[PDB]
Amino acid sequence: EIVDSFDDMNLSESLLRGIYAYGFEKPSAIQQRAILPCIKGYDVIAQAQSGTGKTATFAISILQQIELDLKATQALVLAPTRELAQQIQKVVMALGDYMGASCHACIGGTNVRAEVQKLQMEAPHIIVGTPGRVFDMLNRRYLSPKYIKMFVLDEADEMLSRGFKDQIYDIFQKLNSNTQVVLLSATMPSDVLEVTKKFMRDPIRILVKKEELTLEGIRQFYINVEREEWKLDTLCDLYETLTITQAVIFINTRRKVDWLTEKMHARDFTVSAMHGDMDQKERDVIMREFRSGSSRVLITTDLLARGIDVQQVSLVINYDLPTNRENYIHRIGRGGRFGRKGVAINMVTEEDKRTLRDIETFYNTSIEEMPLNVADLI
RNA sequence: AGAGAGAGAG
Ligand SMILES: COc1ccc([C@@]23Oc4cc(OC)cc(OC)c4[C@]2(O)[C@H](O)[C@H](C(=O)N(C)C)[C@H]3c2ccccc2)cc1
Ligand SMILES: Nc1ncnc2c1ncn2[C@@H]1O[C@H](COP(=O)(O)OP(=O)(O)NP(=O)(O)O)[C@@H](O)[C@H]1O
Ligand SMILES: [Mg+2]
Repeated sequence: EIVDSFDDMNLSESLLRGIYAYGFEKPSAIQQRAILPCIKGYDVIAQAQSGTGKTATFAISILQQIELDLKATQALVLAPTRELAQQIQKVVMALGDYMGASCHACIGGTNVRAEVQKLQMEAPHIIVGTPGRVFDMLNRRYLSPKYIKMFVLDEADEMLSRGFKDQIYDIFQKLNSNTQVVLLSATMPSDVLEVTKKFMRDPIRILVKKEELTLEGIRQFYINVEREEWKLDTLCDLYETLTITQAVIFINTRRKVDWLTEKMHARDFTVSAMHGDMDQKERDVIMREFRSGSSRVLITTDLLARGIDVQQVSLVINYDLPTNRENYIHRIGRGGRFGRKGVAINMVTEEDKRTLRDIETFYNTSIEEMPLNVADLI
């Protein structure tokens, strides 16, 4: 079961070289548990707390299985958003730096002609993509399922949700029967675990009790606002705390992201906005500026709730409380990456603290009123 | 279911 060193995982020498060149020294808890079953070829359901290294868990496993002399697509990774798929593609490339493995990002919003040209020239070893564009390229037969032996759903419970399950099933239908299936997520509700019985062969389940999901290093607070109409002034009062670090402010609708961004611009606050109705070129610019520290404060929808890794984020503001319990863990998990200290602030009206209490009891976690000392916890 | 949030091309 447990293996506490990358040197003890029978990895290729050049793969191990890429891990160490990337900055990793010891495998995290989930890497100690899940990499070997995945490399062995078992179907695996791998759950672990936010920010504990689930990407490299499947990235290392995929890279170790690739036949580099076989110029065909051998592994397919799906993610719910374009920004996450792009982030994963970069991690795979960095860990495979000394291997000569090809990994291509297959996502909506990018130039179709250029991608078709590339795919027809050479079949990448690894595809990381979003379901729409991947299915499109399968349908056009510019991607071939012929040699795909590994199929990974990151954020798997979102990939099996109401809007994604049919998309995943249409892709799975084009895959060979013997394809290995690996699922990863911070959250794995029992209804999701049930449906995995339809397409996974007695998988290895590496699970986490929901009452043990919250990270000790992320202090959760609430701010009484009483009325929705005072949230704007409360956020502006927090601004100089938001900019100590980098902060993400979560909003439940695209429309309100635009509303809040303009209100804060009108008061001369420097903030960036992010949601799915922006052009992909706009989305890429905003994400790049945030990753580089050029912009410190991001107002966004749940587009960025899952998987996005920006080490410098240590503050998450739930301006709107999430209507999905599982989504709460993902949102606050944008801070406190890989053991770092983080803070989550929930802005709660009267009608809201009913929801906050349900969150508290779901995760067996206590969310106290925000202290005046909070700028020092950043 | 739907809404919300995402998720091909044109
Ligand atoms: C012929 O090749 C196709 C390729 C993709 C699609 C789609 O991909 C997207 C992606 C989207 O990002 C904005 C929007 C969208 O529609 C608004 C679509 C779709 O057209 C539509 O929603 C499809 C869907 O889920 N249906 C029918 C219940 C979806 C889909 C994705 C993956 C696998 C199957 C289907 C449709 C056809
Ligand atoms: N073994 C490791 N040693 C050091 N840093 C690591 C290691 N594994 C992962 N990390 C870093 O930890 C951060 C979080 O990794 P990531 O793969 O995004 O976690 P995650 O479990 O997928 N988070 P999430 O999807 O939001 O639940 C990244 O900055 C990684 O580079
Ligand atoms: Mg992740």
